[PDB]
Amino acid sequence: IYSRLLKDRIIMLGSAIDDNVANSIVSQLLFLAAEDPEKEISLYINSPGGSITAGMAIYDTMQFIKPKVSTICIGMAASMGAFLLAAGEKGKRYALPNSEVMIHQAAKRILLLRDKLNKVLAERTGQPLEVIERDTDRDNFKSAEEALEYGLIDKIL
Amino acid sequence: IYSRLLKDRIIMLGSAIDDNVANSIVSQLLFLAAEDPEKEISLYINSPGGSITAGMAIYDTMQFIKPKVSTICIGMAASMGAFLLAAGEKGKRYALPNSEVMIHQAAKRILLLRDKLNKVLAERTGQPLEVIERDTDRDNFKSAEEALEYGLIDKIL
Amino acid sequence: IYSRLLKDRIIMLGSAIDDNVANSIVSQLLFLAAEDPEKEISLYINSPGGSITAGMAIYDTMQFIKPKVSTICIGMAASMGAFLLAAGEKGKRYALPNSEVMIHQAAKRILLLRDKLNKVLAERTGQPLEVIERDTDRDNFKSAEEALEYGLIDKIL
Amino acid sequence: IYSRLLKDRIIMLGSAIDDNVANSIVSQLLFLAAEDPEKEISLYINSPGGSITAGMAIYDTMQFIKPKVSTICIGMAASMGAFLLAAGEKGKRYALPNSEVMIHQAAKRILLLRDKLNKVLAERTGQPLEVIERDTDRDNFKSAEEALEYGLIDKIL
Amino acid sequence: IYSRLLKDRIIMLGSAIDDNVANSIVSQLLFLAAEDPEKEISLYINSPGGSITAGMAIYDTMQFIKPKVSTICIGMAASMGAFLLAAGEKGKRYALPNSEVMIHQAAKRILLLRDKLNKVLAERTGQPLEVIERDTDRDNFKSAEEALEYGLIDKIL
Amino acid sequence: IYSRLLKDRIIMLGSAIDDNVANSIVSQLLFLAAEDPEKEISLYINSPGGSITAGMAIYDTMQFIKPKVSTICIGMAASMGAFLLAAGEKGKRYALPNSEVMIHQAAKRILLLRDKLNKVLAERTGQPLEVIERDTDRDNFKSAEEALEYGLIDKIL
Amino acid sequence: IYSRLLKDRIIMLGSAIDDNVANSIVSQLLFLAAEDPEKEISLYINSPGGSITAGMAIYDTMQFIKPKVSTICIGMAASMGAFLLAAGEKGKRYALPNSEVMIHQAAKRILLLRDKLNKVLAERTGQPLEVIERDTDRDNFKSAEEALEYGLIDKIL
Amino acid sequence: IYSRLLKDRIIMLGSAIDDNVANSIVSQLLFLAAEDPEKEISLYINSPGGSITAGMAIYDTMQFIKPKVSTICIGMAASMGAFLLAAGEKGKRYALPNSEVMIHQAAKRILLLRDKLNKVLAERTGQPLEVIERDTDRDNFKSAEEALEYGLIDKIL
Amino acid sequence: IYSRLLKDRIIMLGSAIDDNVANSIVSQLLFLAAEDPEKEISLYINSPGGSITAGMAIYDTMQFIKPKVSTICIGMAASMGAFLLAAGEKGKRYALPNSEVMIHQAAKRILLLRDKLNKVLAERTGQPLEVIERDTDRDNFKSAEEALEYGLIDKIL
Amino acid sequence: IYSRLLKDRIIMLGSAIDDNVANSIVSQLLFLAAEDPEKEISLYINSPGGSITAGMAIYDTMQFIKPKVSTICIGMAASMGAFLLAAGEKGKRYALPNSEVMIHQAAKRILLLRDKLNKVLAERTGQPLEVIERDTDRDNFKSAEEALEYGLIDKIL
Amino acid sequence: IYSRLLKDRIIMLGSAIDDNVANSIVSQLLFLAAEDPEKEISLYINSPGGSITAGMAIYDTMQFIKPKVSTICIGMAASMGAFLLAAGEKGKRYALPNSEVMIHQAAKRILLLRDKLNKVLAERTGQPLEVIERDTDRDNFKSAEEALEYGLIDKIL
Amino acid sequence: IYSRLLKDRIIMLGSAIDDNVANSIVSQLLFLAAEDPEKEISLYINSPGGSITAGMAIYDTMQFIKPKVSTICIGMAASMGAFLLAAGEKGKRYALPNSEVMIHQAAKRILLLRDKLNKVLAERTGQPLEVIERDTDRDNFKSAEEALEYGLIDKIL
Amino acid sequence: IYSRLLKDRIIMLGSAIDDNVANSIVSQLLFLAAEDPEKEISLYINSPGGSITAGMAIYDTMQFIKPKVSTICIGMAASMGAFLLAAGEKGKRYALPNSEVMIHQAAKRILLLRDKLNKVLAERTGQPLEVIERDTDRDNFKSAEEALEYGLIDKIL
Repeated sequence: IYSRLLKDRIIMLGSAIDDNVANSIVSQLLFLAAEDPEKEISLYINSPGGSITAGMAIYDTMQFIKPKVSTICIGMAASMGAFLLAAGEKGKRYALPNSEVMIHQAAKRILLLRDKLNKVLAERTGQPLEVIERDTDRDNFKSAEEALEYGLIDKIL
Repeated sequence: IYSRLLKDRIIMLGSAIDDNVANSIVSQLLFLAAEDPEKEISLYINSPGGSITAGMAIYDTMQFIKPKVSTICIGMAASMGAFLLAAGEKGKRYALPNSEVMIHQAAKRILLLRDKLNKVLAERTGQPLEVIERDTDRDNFKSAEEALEYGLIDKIL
Repeated sequence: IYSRLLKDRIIMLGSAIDDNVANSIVSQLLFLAAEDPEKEISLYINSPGGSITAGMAIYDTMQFIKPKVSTICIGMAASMGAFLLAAGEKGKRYALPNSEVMIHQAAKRILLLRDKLNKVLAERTGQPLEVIERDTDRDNFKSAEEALEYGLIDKIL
Repeated sequence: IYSRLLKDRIIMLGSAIDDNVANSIVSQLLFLAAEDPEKEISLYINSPGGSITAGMAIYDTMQFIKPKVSTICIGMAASMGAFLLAAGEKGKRYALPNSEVMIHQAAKRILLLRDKLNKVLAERTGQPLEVIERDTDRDNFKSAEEALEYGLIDKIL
Repeated sequence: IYSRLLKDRIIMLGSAIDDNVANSIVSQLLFLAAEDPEKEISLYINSPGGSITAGMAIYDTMQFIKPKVSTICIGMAASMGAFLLAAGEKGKRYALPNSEVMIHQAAKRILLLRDKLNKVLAERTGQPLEVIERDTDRDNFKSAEEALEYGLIDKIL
Repeated sequence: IYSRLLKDRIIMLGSAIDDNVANSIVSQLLFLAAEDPEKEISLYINSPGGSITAGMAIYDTMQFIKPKVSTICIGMAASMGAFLLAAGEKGKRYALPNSEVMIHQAAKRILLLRDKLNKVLAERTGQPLEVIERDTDRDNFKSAEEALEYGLIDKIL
Repeated sequence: IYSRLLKDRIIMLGSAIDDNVANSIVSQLLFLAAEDPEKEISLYINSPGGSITAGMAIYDTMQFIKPKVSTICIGMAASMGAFLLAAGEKGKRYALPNSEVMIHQAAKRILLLRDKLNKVLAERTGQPLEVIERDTDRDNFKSAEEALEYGLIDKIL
Repeated sequence: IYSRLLKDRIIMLGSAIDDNVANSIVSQLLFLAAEDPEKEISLYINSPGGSITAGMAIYDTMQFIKPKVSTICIGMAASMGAFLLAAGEKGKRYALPNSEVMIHQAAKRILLLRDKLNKVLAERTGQPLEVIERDTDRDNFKSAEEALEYGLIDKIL
Repeated sequence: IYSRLLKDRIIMLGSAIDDNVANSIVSQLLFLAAEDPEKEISLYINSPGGSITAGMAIYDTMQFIKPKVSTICIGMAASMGAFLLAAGEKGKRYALPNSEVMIHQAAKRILLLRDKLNKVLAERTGQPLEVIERDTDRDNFKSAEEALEYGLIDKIL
Repeated sequence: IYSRLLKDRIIMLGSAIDDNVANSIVSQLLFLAAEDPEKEISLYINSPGGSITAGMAIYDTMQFIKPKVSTICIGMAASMGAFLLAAGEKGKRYALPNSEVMIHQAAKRILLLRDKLNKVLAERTGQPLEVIERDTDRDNFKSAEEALEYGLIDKIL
Repeated sequence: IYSRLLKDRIIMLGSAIDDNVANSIVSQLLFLAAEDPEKEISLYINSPGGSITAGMAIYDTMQFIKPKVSTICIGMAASMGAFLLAAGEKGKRYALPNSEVMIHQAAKRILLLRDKLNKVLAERTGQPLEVIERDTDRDNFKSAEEALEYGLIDKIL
Repeated sequence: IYSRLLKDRIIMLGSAIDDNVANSIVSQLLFLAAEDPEKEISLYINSPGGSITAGMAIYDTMQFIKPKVSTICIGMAASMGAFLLAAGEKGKRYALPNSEVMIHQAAKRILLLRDKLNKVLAERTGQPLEVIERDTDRDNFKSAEEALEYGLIDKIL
Repeated sequence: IYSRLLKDRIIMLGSAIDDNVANSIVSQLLFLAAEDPEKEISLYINSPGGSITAGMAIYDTMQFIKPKVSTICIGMAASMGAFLLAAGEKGKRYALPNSEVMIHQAAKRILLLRDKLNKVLAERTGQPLEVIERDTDRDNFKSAEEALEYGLIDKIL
């Protein structure tokens, strides 16, 4: 069934996040580039969470091709999918009016990531780092509407 | 087998309810959505129950799209499928004269939904609200006819 | 070894009775429905028995699909699986001269079906109920001819 | 393999005898029926034995159809395929000169088949029932030629 | 891989000898036989041994049909499996100059075969019973050349 | 996917390194030779590490052919994949601005390879030797930029 | 993969050596053979070792056909692959400049092969048999260049 | 646990009845048989079912021993073992006021035995045998006092 | 510790209630009567759930035996342990100031049993009847404090 | 449990007959060898079956020793151990009034032993020979006094 | 070894906290009650995590018995053990200069209990309340040193 | 039992060949030769077969020591082990009138040792050498009486 | 032997370092702590590796108690554990003239620890900090001899 989806340039991502699946999406993204350079694309999500290493693995590639990328959320969305959520163009990041989002987290390597990560997410919104930190270690489930003020999303339908 | 089913425009849902199967239905709903808009679909059920997180993971979708969705019950319809039953169009919610139907049922959020749920059926059914909580916390298996008076459904053959 | 069955439409029902198969049969019955309004089907049987839920689950379906149904028995005809047997049309029921057919058997519910069940099967012939509760609680293997007198069958080759 | 095996109207029966395989042959025997009613077919055997129930399940079915059935034996055939061997048309039961076909073999009905069964083999040739019960209770491996005097077999090669 | 193997009318017999494989060979031999008789066949072998009940399940078959059969050996030609080597036509049984061959080896009937069996293989060559039991009960590996004096072989490249 | 991407002259290498996968890459590398050998190709990477033996197995193969090979890194690159990274042509190899590498690790046979392996990597980057072995045994996760002055990689976007 | 691969006269041999693969390969030799006895075949190798029973199983075949055979090694090559390495025509046995080999490694029959084997390997190259024998239980891993003195091979690119 | 349990002449029988335990239950009886003919013994029950052949292994054993036996019941007296409830003396067979009890069930011997057993109550309980057969074929449970009117039980508590 | 436990005349019961464990319990009680049937006994709990049929295995023993019993609760008591919490000497049933407690739950038998319980607790508590079912059929956890004013418990600590 | 049995000079044999258990029983037999060869023993049985080779492992053993032996049967006497029923003396072989007993069963020796046994029982029963094989080859169950006519049993109870 | 510990009044608690283990502790605890009022058992810890519902079960017991208790920590103290650490006397709660203690975590009940914990530690620490509730949900491993000033620990070594 | 087996110098060896019986022996040979190397030690057998290299672990051990040894057989003197039958004092090797004893079977070693044993039994029996070569390579059973005439056995019973 | 190992104050530590084993070793130290604070103790090692977090669970304890400790090494002294080599008295650290010793290796805190150890050994050995650091971070397996002068050990044997 996943195949027949792909015939009009749509993807799904809901199970979990490892390295094995990570190789699939990148490959999926790469096939879709070499058939046309400009046919718009979307992305649908319903995630539990994930590791840290692949979060850049996808963001770098998404920032790489000829065409653009849109994003959509569904219900639950974790720390990782959140970063993926605010990754397409600014006014193509829709959601649903029942959805939750959260934010949450071989040594000297990683400390570059948690800082590099915040640099992105605190620059697409304008919100400064002081807002980020105390709201990044904790766990408080925002909603659809209040997230818009936070600067993750443009216009719920 | 299923390849021929979808050429007619029909879905099945009868095993149980997790995130895994929940990930599947959405895609099928999304498949036909891009094939045609003038293709009001049906939906059959034989459910034991389910979780809560996917409950408001479908009604979110079913409300949006250009087509409309009828739905039908068979045998035993549980808490979750019930919320799905009285969820499509006003006058396209049929059932059968042998059909058991009943109605019943991180921490800082789940307590919000079952007030959001009960905020639904009081509108669809017209019924008041406190009548729900004495009926929803209890267990009283109803049937075709006597469940009609609540206003879950609209017709039978 | 199923494709050329459904052309020259025929079904088989041979292993046992659970919810899993219960969802399969209904679909095949639904396959023929939207394929033709007239394709009088048959149904061959070899059962050990089953549960109570799927039993009336099917009999309702057989009547919603007014395109007519024929039924045939083989060897051993079990409990509720055999209740299907007389449930088809009155003059399109048949069996074989080597065959047995045996009849016997979440609380307030089930006590109704064993009344609703006998309510049906005693109306096909005109037998009382108390004649049934002598026969249904007990166990006595009958055969082709001696079971005809109870009034299950209409003819035989 | 079993496809082109079957496109020339031929079957195998080699492993053992359960209900699972029993449900399979009946279907094949029914496959060929609706393709042609006069394409008189054959059947090969290499059996260890089996249960009691399906023995009748096949013999009645052979008798139900219009076309004719030929049978052949190979090596071993215990007292469940042997019944099948002497069940096709009289002038079409062949065998081989290296073959051992010797035969030896809820409650209220099991005793009946062993009488109904002996009714056949004796009525097939004309042997009495004591000679039947004398050598049936026991086991003594007869062969190709000496089997012929019983009346099982007509030809050989 | 099989689809092209059986094309050109060639087979292989490579692992071991049970009842399961025994049904596979006969079926193949029959499948070829249902096409053109004049499609002269061959056969290749490499075996560790086998049982006896299937040893005289094939020579029966190989000897009836109109098409002639050629046989070739590889490596270790062990018991029974070797008995087929001499069982083809007299002027085609080739072999290889590296290949060994060993010819060693209910309780009223199995004893008959070891007499039936020796009678064949001695009549094939004209090598009396003295040579048989002297060499059959024992274990002595023979090569290409020295095997030829027994008359197993007829030629070689 | 694999048939779908490989038709576009692309490869992937994501999991880990054994002998079995080593046999697959060569096979892919050889399938793609004969089909238009003027097609320059690529190779994408995401590696945890691996053994030593295949490391040469690919590098020697890469030179045997007529076509040419470009290479790209993603995120994490291990010791061997790094050797692969500096395997292709000069200004036809790239990386990403969020990635890193790492370079560290039947007796005599192993020992020679550490030299020959080190031999190549020093005669590609205009670097001396003690610069290498000193940084080899240790472990220091470098970046995009500082790698470029280390003569591994260039021409990044 | 192997389908569109195997068209162009190529095989692989990567994992290890048992009896099961031994039968699989000979088939591949035979499929290309009767399909086209003109196709100049080739062969590639990578092995840890093997048994002895299958070494002669192939070399007898490799010569038996009409066409020719070329052989190539990569990296590692074991005792059995080595004998196979010197199986093709004198001027079509190449290798790679990073590769090695080794030459090393019921009763009455197995012993003959160790002597039969050495007789081959000397007459193909010319060296006396004792010097050949003398390093045939001594493990001492050789390279590309120093192998050429033995006459194992004839040319590297 | 039971090192002290057998001391005091006490038993428990709580799980089921198969071949394993039946042999074990025996060994408990006659370890005590040697010690005294006067030291009385008790016996407690809680069964969910029971076999048939093993049932006539114990009532046999329970007679022709020196010591005297008493019995006490609990909960759900399933079948067969129950027969054991009526196995001691007319005034040593107690029960409890929440205890229910039911009574239910080669060919030449099995059909013989469940008739022999009825003749055993041609000695004990509800005299009019023809009415012993009236009940055991039926499925309807009983209570303590509702069962006293037969004579299964003699001193309640 | 467990042999030391029973010598202290103390029990623990904290995992679950099935058929297996229930037989272990009944033994322990009477075993304390084995040494002395005049000795005050304790009984502690911490249960997550409970069965139903096994519940009417224990209540009688607690009333059958000679000695007196006291009961104490911990943490979470499901449906059944509450019945046991109110089962002992009146002024000998205690609890802790954290012990949440709740009370919750063939066809001709089961529906009879859960009327015997409603028939009871009004006698032990001293409360009405249909106010029992008014709360027994729902789910609402009652604390320690609000349980005292009910009547379940009478000396807290 | 069993070390106390052996200190009672008593055995049990109730499961089956294979290689494993027979090695145990001889040792149980032989434990008393080191003890006094006085102090006669007993032997109890309940077998569903039995092998043949192990049967002639025990019969001899009973005669080699000095002690005298008696035997007692229970329920069913499958075969081979059964024979052991008639192994002691003509006047120490008791039974019970429900104990059904039946009789039943390399080439060069397996034939030889079922002949050796038939040579025996006529010495123990006193009956002829060719009536033994006439009756042992069939299958038919005989009760106690049905065997007392023969001599298998000598003092019933 | 643990069987010897209880004699030298000491516990270890080092793996985890689930249902099974908790019942050991209570049992391990109260056995030592009567043996001395001034037992003042030690209690050692090294846990990686902790549950929530089982935690309260211990606190009541620890603050129930007549004996006193002292507690000592080792390294990694997860969420719950911290509560359990402070559970003791004001001056008998020691630690080590190497350790790291952290603080971390039915909706009508589960959410309700962490209220009760936050209600407590301000009594043991003397610190305020709502400063707990903001610093408890975050994650910052505090040392031995900086954890003294709160009041968790009362002496060091 | 198993020490009490060792008690009064007795062994059993009845399953198969394993590497662990010398361990069971050297206590005896050392503790008894310390006590008295002349007492009645014994050894019993019942084997289906054995290996060849393990056999030359024991025959030496039975002669390195001072004490004397006797040997007794049961039935299957399978192979190798048997050698052990004739491996004790020449007048202490008994047997039974029921036993089907038989005798049967790197490279530089294994071909040496089956010759070594052939060099022995002529010393223990008294027969020639090359008659052994022809009588062990074959396979024919010999009884007790047929074996005494050789010299394997010296006092029957 | 293991209780006897604990006797005369001896330990072994030879498999690995994980969570389970660390707790035993602690308890082993603690049982010995109670008997005397002065009876010295030994400690032996042979480790293949070692964790990090578990390592800072022991060094404290070995410094905590009153008794002294002396330590001895064997062969492969891996990472972490070894730290324990130099974790006793200044002059009771022996070794063997055959052994090879190595010294090797949340993010906010783990980075504290592998620096915290580097804080130590300049104190335990006496060598400056940076030297310790670089040597510790490479792989350089030192001997007994050359590892003495670093100061890890001060006597050999």
